[PDB]
Amino acid sequence: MKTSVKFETIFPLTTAPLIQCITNEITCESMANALLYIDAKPIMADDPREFPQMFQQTSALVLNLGHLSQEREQSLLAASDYARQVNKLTVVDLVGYGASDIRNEVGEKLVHNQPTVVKGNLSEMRTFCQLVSHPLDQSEEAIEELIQALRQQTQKFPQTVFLATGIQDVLVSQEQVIVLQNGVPELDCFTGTGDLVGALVAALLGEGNAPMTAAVAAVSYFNLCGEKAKTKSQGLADFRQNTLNQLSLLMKEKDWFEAVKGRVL
Amino acid sequence: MKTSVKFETIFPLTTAPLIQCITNEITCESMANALLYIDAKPIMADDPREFPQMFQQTSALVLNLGHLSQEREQSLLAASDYARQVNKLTVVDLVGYGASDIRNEVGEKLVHNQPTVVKGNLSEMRTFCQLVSHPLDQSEEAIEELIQALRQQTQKFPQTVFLATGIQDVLVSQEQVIVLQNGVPELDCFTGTGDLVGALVAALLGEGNAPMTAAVAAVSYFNLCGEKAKTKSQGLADFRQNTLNQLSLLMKEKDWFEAVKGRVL
Amino acid sequence: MKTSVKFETIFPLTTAPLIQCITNEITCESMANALLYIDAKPIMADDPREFPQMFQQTSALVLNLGHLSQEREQSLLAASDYARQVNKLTVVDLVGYGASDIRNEVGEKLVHNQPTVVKGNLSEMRTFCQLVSHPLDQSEEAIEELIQALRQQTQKFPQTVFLATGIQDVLVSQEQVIVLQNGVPELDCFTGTGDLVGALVAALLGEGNAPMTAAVAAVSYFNLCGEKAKTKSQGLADFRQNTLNQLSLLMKEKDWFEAVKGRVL
Ligand SMILES: Nc1ncnc2c1ncn2[C@@H]1O[C@H](COP(=O)(O)OP(=O)(O)O)[C@@H](O)[C@H]1O
Ligand SMILES: Nc1ncnc2c1ncn2[C@@H]1O[C@H](COP(=O)(O)OP(=O)(O)O)[C@@H](O)[C@H]1O
Ligand SMILES: Nc1ncnc2c1ncn2[C@@H]1O[C@H](COP(=O)(O)OP(=O)(O)O)[C@@H](O)[C@H]1O
Repeated sequence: MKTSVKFETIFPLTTAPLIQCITNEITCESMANALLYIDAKPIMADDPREFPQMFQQTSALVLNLGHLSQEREQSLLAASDYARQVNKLTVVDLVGYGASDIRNEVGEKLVHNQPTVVKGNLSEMRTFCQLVSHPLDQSEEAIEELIQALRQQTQKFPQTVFLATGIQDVLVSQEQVIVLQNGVPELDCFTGTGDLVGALVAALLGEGNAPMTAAVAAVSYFNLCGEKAKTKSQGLADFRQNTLNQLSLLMKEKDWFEAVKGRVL
Repeated sequence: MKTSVKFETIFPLTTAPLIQCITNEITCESMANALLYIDAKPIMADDPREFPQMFQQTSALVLNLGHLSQEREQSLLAASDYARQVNKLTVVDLVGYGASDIRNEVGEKLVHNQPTVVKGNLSEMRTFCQLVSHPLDQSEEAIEELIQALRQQTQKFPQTVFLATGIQDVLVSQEQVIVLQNGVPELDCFTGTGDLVGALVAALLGEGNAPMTAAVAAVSYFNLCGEKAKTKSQGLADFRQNTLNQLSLLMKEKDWFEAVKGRVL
Repeated sequence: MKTSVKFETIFPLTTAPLIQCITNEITCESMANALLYIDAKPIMADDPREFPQMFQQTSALVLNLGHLSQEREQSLLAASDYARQVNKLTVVDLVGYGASDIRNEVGEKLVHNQPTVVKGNLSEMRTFCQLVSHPLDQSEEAIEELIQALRQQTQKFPQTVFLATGIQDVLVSQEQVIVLQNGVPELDCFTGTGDLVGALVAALLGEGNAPMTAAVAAVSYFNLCGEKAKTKSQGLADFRQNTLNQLSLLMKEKDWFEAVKGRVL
C-alpha cells in the first residue's frame, strides 16, 4: 500500500495508555484481553459518578452502542457529553445502528458530540448515512455511494473520521478516503471482531497517533492477525483463539505491515 | 438410534437464522460464539423498547432464567408476553429453577405463556414438576417418575416440548418420549453447556425444524461434540475449547449422527 | 518454603463447595470456569431477594468491587451486611479501590463488616492503608511499609486476613506475615487473574481450610499454574488458555507445591 501511514513505528505501544470502555456485556472480556495483548491498559468502568476522577486518568474512551438498556443509555450519553466537555479522544462504535429507533436516537447523540472516530459495519454506516441496506452493498457502486455519503457527513463533522468495516473497509475524513482489503471471512464467525477493532483504534489514539493513522493501523493489524490465524487454524473456536493470540505476536515481526492491501483514493 | 428424526439434513443451517437471546451475563459471549459457529446469527438485545422492531427480524427467541435481577425480570416477562402475542418460536431455559421463590415465580410465568420448548437440568425440571430433588435422581426409577411428571405437564402445555438434561437426557412432548445417552461427564465442568444447548435448540427451531427434532438434534450434536473433544483434550480448559471448536467441525463429517445413542419409549 | 501450611492435603477439593460470586461482568465467565476447573460449584446470583434462600446453600461468598454501578452497589452492601449477620465466610476483593470516592466508600463498608479475607493489588491495598501509590512501591522498603500498615489494619480487623498481590504477594493476619514469590509477569497480561485468585481463596475457605491457608494455597496454586503455563505457551492468548488449563492439571502432580517460594517473616 502506497501510503503516508508510518506503520513501522505503531507497535509496540510504549505509553501503556489507559483506555476506558463503556461497552456491552457480550464481548467485554475479550475487549479487555485484546487491549492487554497489545500493551494498553483497559478500564471497563461506566458509572457516571466516577467520571470526573476517571477522565483525569484515561487517555482515550470507547463508547460502544451494543446491548442497549436504560442504564447503558445513561452512561453512554453522560460519557459522550463529558468527553466533549473535556476533549477526551473518543471512538463511537455504532453497534446495531438501524436495529431500532431507540438505538438510532442514542447513536445520533453520540455522533453529534463530535467524537474522534465513528465506526460501524457497512450496514450500520449506510443506515447512518440514510442509504438503503440490501452482499449487493459491497459492490463497487455501493462502495462509491457510501464514500460520497461519508464525505457529506465529514462536512457536518469535520473533526471526525468515519470507519465502515467489511470485506473491504472504508475510511473517510475531511482530508482522505482510504479503502482497505485485508482479513478473512472467518472474522465474521466469532463475536466481537468489530468491538475489538473499536478498542484497538482507541488504544492507538491513546498512545498518541493521529486519527486516520489510528484507524488504518488498528483495522490493518487486526485483519492481518486474522490472515495469520487462518493459516494456523482448524475450526472456528480455534481460529478465534489464534486471532486473539496473534494480537500479541504479529507485532514482533519487523515487517508485518508489508502485507497491508489498500488504496488511498 | 431407531428414530423418526432425519439427522442427515439438520446441518449445515442454510437460512442464517437470527436468534435473539435474553440471557445471563455469565455465558453470553460463548452463547453468541456457539450460534455463530453453527451459522446462526446471534442478537443479544433485551431492552423491551426494541421488541416491536426486533421481533419482526428474529426467527427464534431464547429466554434464559439465569442471573435474575429486576432488569432481567422486566425483560424476560415482557419478551415472554410479546413472544406469545406474535407466536415467536421460543426456548425457555429454567436456569436455577428451585433456587428461590422469585426465580420460580418468573419461571412459572414464562412456561405459562406456552413456549415451543422448556428446558432445564434434572434437578430444575424435577422441581418444576413438584418432585423431590435428592445422583439418586438419575436412577431408572427416578427417570420413569420424571417422564410421567413431564407427561402430565404436556397435558397442561400441549404445544410445548420439555427437555431435562443429564447423564441421560429426557425429552417429553404430547406425542413422544425420548431418552438420549450421549456426552461425557466433563460437560459439567465448564460453565454454560446447558445455556448453549438452549441456544442450539433455538437455532434449529429458527432454521425451520420441528420442535422435538430441534431438541433431539441440538442435544445430540452438542453432546457428540463433547465426545470428540474428550478424545483430543487434556485438561478442562482444553476440553472446553475443543468442544466449542467441534461445534464448527463435527458437522462436516457426513455421518456424525451415527454416534447417537437413545431410545424412543 | 519453611511453613506451617499443609499443601499436600489442599487438593483435590472433595466437598464441591458452592461459592457465590457477587462479581463484575468482565471476568465472570472465567471466574465460573476457574471454580469448576478446581471442583468448586460456582453460583453468580446477586439479586438480594434471593439471599435468604441462597445463603442457606452457599459455603463461601466473593464480594468483588469491580465495575461498580447503582445495582452492584445495592447487591454488594446487602450481601456484605447479610454475610455478617449469618457469619458467611467472605472474600472481599477491592478491585479499583482508589479509582474514585464512590468505590472507596463502598469498599470501606465491605471491610467494615469484617470479612474473612480482604484482597487487592499493591496499589489498591496501599491506598486502602492511606499510603502513597507511585514499580517503586515493590521495593523492600515499600513492602516493609505495607506490612506494617496491614498489621495496623489487622488490629482494627482482627478476624480478617489481608492479601496484597504483586511481583511478591504480601499476606498479613494478626498471627502471621507471609511473603510469596511465585508466578510470572504475564499474569498481568490477561484480564481477571486477580479476580480469579479471589474466587480460588473463597473456594478453599468453602472447602474448610483456615483463612491464611486458603489465601497462601490459592495464590500459590494459581501462580504456579502460570509458571507451568509459561513453559508451554507462545503468545498471551495462548498463555492465558494454558494457565486456565493448568488449574485442572497441576493438581494432579503429587508434588506441585514443592515449587512454592516464600518466607514467613
Ligand atoms: N469477509 C471479510 N473479509 C475480510 N475481512 C473481514 C470480513 N468480514 C469482516 N472483516 C474484518 O473484520 C473486522 C470486523 O468487521 P465486521 O465483521 O464488519 O464488524 P461487526 O462485528 O461490527 O459487523 C473488520 O476489521 C473487517 O475488516
Ligand atoms: N455426566 C454427563 N454425561 C453425559 N452428558 C452430560 C453429562 N452432564 C451433562 N451432560 C450433557 O451436557 C449438556 C449440558 O447439560 P447439563 O450440564 O445437565 O446442564 P446445566 O448446565 O443446566 O446443569 C446436556 O446436553 C447434557 O446431555
Ligand atoms: N509480575 C508478576 N510476577 C509474578 N506474579 C505476578 C506478577 N503480577 C501478578 N502476579 C500474580 O498474579 C496474580 C494476579 O495478581 P495482580 O495482577 O496483582 O491482580 P490485579 O488483577 O488485581 O491487579 C497474583 O496471584 C500475583 O501474585
